[PDB]
Amino acid sequence: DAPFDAVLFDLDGVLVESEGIIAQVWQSVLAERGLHLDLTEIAMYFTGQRFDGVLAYLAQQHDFVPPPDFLDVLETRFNAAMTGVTAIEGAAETLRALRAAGVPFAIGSNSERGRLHLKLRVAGLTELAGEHIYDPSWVGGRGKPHPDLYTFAAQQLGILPERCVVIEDSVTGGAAGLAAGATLWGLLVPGHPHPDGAAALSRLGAARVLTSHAELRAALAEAGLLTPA
Ligand SMILES: [Cl-]
Ligand SMILES: [Cl-]
Ligand SMILES: [Cl-]
Ligand SMILES: [Mg+2]
Repeated sequence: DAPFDAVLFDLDGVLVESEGIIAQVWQSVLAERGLHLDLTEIAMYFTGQRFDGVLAYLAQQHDFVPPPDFLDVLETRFNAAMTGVTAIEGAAETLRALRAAGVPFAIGSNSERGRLHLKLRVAGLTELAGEHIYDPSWVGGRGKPHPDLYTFAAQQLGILPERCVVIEDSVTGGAAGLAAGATLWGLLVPGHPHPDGAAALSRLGAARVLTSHAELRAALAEAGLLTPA
């Protein structure tokens, strides 16, 4: 009984750390303008939100309306900041282990193509991540939670999606993996923000919810993909 042929990876929160970096930018730019919010609130409510929706949040929850230069200063600083994206601990080790064992894998991300590649570059993961790196431009813009990216990535590997395991840290991405017919394993490495938590991923239908790359590697071995410690 060997359930999987291949692994499909999310990028943000799973292979690279960028949402923590984004949260810190929000935090410092607001702080400079009077408002001091904690990193957990900013990650929870600012990330992946449209600028006008962040403004609405600030006005409703914090009675706060930012100065005229808010939009210009955040863009400067979100720019300067993408260069500091870093590899999730143990991510390179997982990619290295899968390459050594000849297990096919792909990356699916909603990031614009150049930003996807920039993040793998700055995180030192380009060579490990390989050829199968897919953003929504490959599927006509139909990104997660649509299953399209993962269906396509499986197809590019020549593996049936039902025989893939998807490694994700959000409902948006986990949903895309389940809707493609894959098995979902949530990965929530602590000390980095994720858009959703363990209970939401399990209720969504994650078969398990892992908390480190070391844990992931053990699970992949139980599943017959890697060699057990
Ligand atoms: Cl790493
Ligand atoms: Cl994504
Ligand atoms: Cl991503
Ligand atoms: Mg993610």
